Order: sequence, then C-alpha cells, then structure tokens
Amino acid sequence: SLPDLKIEKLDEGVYVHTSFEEVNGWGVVPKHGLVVLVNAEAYLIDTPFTAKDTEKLVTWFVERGYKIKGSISSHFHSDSTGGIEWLNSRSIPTYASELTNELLKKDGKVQATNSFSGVNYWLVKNKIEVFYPGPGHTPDNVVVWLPERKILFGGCFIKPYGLGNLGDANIEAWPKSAKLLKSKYGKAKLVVPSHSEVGDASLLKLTLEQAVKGLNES
Ligand SMILES: [Zn+2]
Ligand SMILES: [Zn+2]
Repeated sequence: SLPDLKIEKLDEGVYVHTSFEEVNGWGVVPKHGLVVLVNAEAYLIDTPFTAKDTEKLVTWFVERGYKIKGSISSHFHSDSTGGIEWLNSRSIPTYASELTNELLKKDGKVQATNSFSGVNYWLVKNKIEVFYPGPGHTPDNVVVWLPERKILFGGCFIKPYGLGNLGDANIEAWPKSAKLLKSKYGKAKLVVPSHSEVGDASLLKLTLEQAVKGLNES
C-alpha cells in the first residue's frame, strides 16, 4: 500500500507534488514535481508515476478553479512521464524535448504531444523556462526555471548526495553539464530535486561534485 499523493505549497504560485513508487532494492522512493500557477491556469512540471495520481493531481487543481494548460516532462523515465498517457487521453497538452520523445518512442511509450529542442525553451514566456544542460542522469534530462520566484526544478539531474540510478546515465558528460547548470542558475533561491528535499543553490555545487567523483571512479 503506497503512500498518498501529496500536494503542498512551496512559494507564491508554486506547489510541490509528491508521488511514490516501489522500486528494487530502494524500497518506496518519493518523486517530487511542481505545479505552477499562471493566474487561474496550472502547469504540471513532471507527472506522477501513475494515471491515478496524475488524475488526482489534475482534479485537485481543477476542483479549485484552475484549468490545466499543460505538462512538461523533464526526462523520459516513468517518474517524470507516467501521466502522459492519461493527460493525452484527456486532451491536456503534454510537452517533452525532442530527445525525450525519441527515447519514449524507442522504449514503446506514449510520447508527449508537443516537443521542442535547443538550449532554452519558453513553455510560458517570462514564467516557465526549460533549459538543457547536456547529458547527465539521462541523455535527455532538462530542468525548469521559474524566473519570477528564482525556483529551479532540477528533476533527476540534481543529485547532491549521490548520483542514483546510473543505467541510462552519461558519466563522461555529467560534470560538464553540471558545470554549465551551476553557471546558468547560481542565482537560484530554491532548487527542487526529484528524490530529496528542497535546497538552495548549493545543491548545484554538490551535484557537480558528485558528478566529478562518479566520473573519476569508473
Ligand atoms: Zn530518471
Ligand atoms: Zn528519478
């Protein structure tokens, strides 16, 4: 019996959603994403693992008057993409990078309806920016920056205490990607990782350090 979907306010117009899946031999692992409010409209930054929790997430905001305008998935893994099928089935616009959709397609998974590429992509102009630091955790990992709040959603790229699942990781590239991310967003007030607690800009340095260490021992 998995823990309940959790939704709580982080800052003005920004909620953290947490969903849980059993994965071996980790036990139960929490996964954090965001919901970002733009007036009376809501954007999902990552989806929960399941249709059911995606539905609960969507319904929570819909029942409070917010129309769901879209979701963005930060990488191809199920902890960021598990709700894309559901959201597509409800005609809610989904977004992923062109590299993320290619990895989904290749793995037999339903793709985001919209895609983008490049270093920077504005999902919402001046409000929600998507940045591609380069390969790290996965080949396609992106991050999401909220310039008005100085909040960076780092997803599974930000790994301040250890790199985590290396299966699809580019250990050779991660230091350079982590270096670029740090230099881009050292101004961040809050950095929100996927599987640990919210922190400040130091998580960027800690991630770089973890990436460097991981490269050296391989
Ligand atoms: Zn992942
Ligand atoms: Zn993850």
